[PDB]
Amino acid sequence: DQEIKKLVDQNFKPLLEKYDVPGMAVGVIQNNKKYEMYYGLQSVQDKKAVNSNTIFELGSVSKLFTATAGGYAKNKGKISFDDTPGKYWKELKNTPIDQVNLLQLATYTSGNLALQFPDEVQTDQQVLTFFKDWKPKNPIGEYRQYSNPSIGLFGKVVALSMNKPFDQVLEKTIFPALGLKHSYVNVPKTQMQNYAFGYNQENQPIRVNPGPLDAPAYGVKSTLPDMLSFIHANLNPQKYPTDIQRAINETHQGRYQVNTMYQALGWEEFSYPATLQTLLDSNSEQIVMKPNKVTAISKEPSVKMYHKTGSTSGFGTYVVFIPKENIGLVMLTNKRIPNEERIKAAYVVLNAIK
Ligand SMILES: *[B@]([O])([C]N1[C]=C(C2=[C]S[C]=[C]2)N=N1)OP([O])([O])=O
Repeated sequence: DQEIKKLVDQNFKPLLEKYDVPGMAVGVIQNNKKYEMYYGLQSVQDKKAVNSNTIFELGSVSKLFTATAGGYAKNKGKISFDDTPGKYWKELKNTPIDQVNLLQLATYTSGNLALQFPDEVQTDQQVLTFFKDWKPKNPIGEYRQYSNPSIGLFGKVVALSMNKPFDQVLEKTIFPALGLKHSYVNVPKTQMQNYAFGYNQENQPIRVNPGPLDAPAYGVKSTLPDMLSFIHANLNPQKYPTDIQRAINETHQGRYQVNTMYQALGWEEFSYPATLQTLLDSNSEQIVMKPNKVTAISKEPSVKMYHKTGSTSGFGTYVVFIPKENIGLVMLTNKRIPNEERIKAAYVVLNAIK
């Protein structure tokens, strides 16, 4: 038990000197006990320490909240995953994108959506026009290409289905249901002093810029204690209201496989125990940047683990949990470090406990 601080100090702390990272928060949850380790500074210029109030940008870990919101809407009957976006976004009815179902948008298999929108797309009108003018390339449902606009559109449709803007879906419904007290799409005036600076590869202070459908794709900010509560909810959904319990369980169901990686809703899913290289290969150039033909799930793993990475220009995130061991880990940094280093450090810590 005294083990956990020592393991995090051994495996995470050296990454600060190695990549010149100003600040880091590492959390472990084991048998419903939380451990919070804080290193360095939230702000270099203000000499302000990382602490339990420090707000970090989650980047792509935001996609897990979008997935949870989708699972909540589905199990309340507001949407079906067999529906197409035109059923909710009326101006997309009978357009080519209206042949793609909500699951295919959520799990990046439209067959023609890249990582980013084109830089030129900024306004609400430019976003609509982009989806109106969309045409298929690969057969729909057959090719995974990891995509912000794909899950972004899924998020916008989930919001329309609940008759609230996406920011209010998370801040008024999903975050309260999960018992999160300091998680935001928009950080309010009263919390700006707790919002860390991110640092770019020149160690210049930076925060995420507004972008098209940013909120559902990479737009959430949170604290270490909130993210440990979120991992707690994913490990122990029974303790939570029926609505959010079903939502969470919906995010754990694998939909297809790309070799050893199973794509669930937001979460990446693996057979446990997974080899280090299985976890590293999940975020290789091949999987993250290029199209990959999917297979149906053949081996449905009895014992599963889940992870997700997140990056903004100034922040790095990693979350992993293993239901069978009742254990999980959160890493938040205010400078990006390679995905490899995040996954490897978490692997050694979680394999040395129990
Ligand atoms: B998500 O946050 C996807 N992602 C990364 C970026 C980016 C990093 S630096 C400039 C832009 N934009 N969207 O993280 P990932 O799944 O790649 O870990």
